[PDB]
Amino acid sequence: YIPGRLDGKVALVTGSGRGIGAAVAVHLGRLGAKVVVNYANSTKDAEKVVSEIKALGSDAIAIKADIRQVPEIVKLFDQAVAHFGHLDIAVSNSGVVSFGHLKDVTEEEFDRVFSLNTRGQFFVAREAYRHLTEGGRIVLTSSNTSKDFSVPKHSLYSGSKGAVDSFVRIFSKDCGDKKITVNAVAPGGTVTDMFHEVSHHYIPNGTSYTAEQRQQMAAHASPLHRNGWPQDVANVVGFLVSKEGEWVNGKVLTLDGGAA
Amino acid sequence: YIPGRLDGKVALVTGSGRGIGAAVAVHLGRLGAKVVVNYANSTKDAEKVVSEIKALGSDAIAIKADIRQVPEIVKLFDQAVAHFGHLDIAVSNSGVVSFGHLKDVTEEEFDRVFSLNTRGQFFVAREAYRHLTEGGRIVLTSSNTSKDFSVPKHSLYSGSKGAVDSFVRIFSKDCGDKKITVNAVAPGGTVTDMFHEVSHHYIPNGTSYTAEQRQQMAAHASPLHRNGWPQDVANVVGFLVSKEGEWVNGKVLTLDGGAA
Ligand SMILES: NC(=O)c1ccc[n+]([C@@H]2O[C@H](COP(=O)([O-])OP(=O)(O)OC[C@H]3O[C@@H](n4cnc5c(N)ncnc54)[C@H](OP(=O)(O)O)[C@@H]3O)[C@@H](O)[C@H]2O)c1
Ligand SMILES: NC(=O)c1ccc[n+]([C@@H]2O[C@H](COP(=O)([O-])OP(=O)(O)OC[C@H]3O[C@@H](n4cnc5c(N)ncnc54)[C@H](OP(=O)(O)O)[C@@H]3O)[C@@H](O)[C@H]2O)c1
Ligand SMILES: COc1ccc(-c2coc3cc(O)cc(O)c3c2=O)cc1
Repeated sequence: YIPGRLDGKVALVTGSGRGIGAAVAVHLGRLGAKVVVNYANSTKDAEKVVSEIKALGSDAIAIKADIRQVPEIVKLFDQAVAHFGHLDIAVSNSGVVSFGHLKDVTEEEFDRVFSLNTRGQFFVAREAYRHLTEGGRIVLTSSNTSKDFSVPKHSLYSGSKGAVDSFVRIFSKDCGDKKITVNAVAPGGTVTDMFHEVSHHYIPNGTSYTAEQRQQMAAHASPLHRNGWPQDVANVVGFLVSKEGEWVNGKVLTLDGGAA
Repeated sequence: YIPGRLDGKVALVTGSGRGIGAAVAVHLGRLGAKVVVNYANSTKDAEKVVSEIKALGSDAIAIKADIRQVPEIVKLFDQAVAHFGHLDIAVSNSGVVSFGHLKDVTEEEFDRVFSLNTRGQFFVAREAYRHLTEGGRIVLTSSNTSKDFSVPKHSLYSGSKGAVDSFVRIFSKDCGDKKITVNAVAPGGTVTDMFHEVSHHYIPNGTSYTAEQRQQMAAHASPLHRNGWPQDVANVVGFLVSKEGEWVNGKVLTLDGGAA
């Protein structure tokens, strides 16, 4: 055994075809875990991630499942265990972002966002608890905008992740009976496809800057003067899911390089 | 004009036929507001509340609306404005509680709880913003279990109110363009019908104590050694919705008499 490694473990990451999830998946593989790479649409990207994990000497499988559909979450987990024999680690990463003034937010947009970000994560947790081996690990994904950062026209998304913060604290109580720790990571601005979607909203007068300028401005929000990257969130998930992270339990870690 | 009074104002309180909502509705009336008393099932109780408000010298109307149905929330607000001419204050109070180990929580139970506690409150807020006169007030209801108090088998409910905490902080940013302040009250154990239903969950071995005993035990959770009552939440809402509460905005006030 080595410090922080996952040799012999099997992990699952929702939405790990791209963005943060892809970096988490590859990293769990680098740490020695076998990985189930879940996607909803990005087949080609999911297979690239699988390949990278095989190339670095571990094993992986890509499995399609729409995390909005609870029956597909059940199946995703059954297929994980059926393929690899057992499951130790579940990272719930899938999410979508949204912007709109309260006055213009519709039923459909609420549902679109909450069905995945909150409901879906909740039942990923539930299936994780049911399928995980004792001593396992569950990590959900929140956001710095849930508590630490207040952005106009961001009420729906901020709320969707605020529920996750509460979930994980209480999940830890229930999941303790199988000695499974439960946490969430709350990234700030992390450079991915979602980053471009939201960067002009997160920055003061964002519409009147270029995408390159916005990224630089978001970099200066951290006192380390750099952007957050998927590897940064990966690094932290990897510690949380390791033996050594056990005493971090029921907590939400904000990962914004000190922006808050 | 007296400091802290609501003379000339019109307030609406969801689920004010009984429990905390009823105490809020009567108290807003006592402060001089005309009150729209919303209910979903408690017709008889809603009319008692209306009567109390008339008897203390103000005016009120009972309006049925299922806060789970966004179209009924729209209609509730239209009927409010149609009856009284305008609307200044909206208190979102309706909610249901739930208990269950993560592993056993179903889709239907998630939906039952979130549709009212989170989704419904969201769209009450939305319709409140659209209908409210400038300088108005919105107050949602969270819970001490959202952040401050951690109870096993309470993940669903705690999350449902954790989203509300986030909502109100961002709602304040959007609602500022009509100078509407937005807050939430997060009660702890407050003696109502919901209290008695579920007090045995909040206490180790609760099933083997009397309802009386359970209430006394909840009393001792506060260092004031008494239970929280509906009037206590009413007292605070009444301050928040007044002129003098304006500078409290985007905040969640935990009302547990110092238990936390
Ligand atoms: N990026 C940021 O700056 C940032 C900041 C705060 C929080 N977050 C949170 O971090 C998480 C990852 O974000 P990201 O930056 O990786 O976003 P991204 O670049 O948009 O990628 C989002 C991921 O979600 C997956 N997904 C979308 N709908 C899905 C569904 N129905 N079922 C299963 N998976 C689905 C996508 O895969 P498909 O292509 O297969 O749909 C994709 O892998 C999200 O939960 C987000 O809320 C991100
Ligand atoms: N008591 C506590 O210790 C406590 C603690 C934390 C938070 N809270 C929160 O405080 C609020 C009220 O608590 P409570 O103790 O008064 O509960 P309660 O005694 O059960 O009262 C609930 C109220 O909500 C209404 N309601 C239920 N379903 C509804 C629907 N579909 N549409 C509209 N209204 C509906 C009920 O009206 P009908 O009878 O007409 O349905 C009733 O007036 C809730 O938001 C709750 O989460 C209470
Ligand atoms: C002696 O310790 C305790 C601690 C907590 C309670 C308690 C009991 O019932 C409740 C019912 C509610 O609806 C909401 C609550 O918030 C509580 C409590 O907080 C009762 C006794």
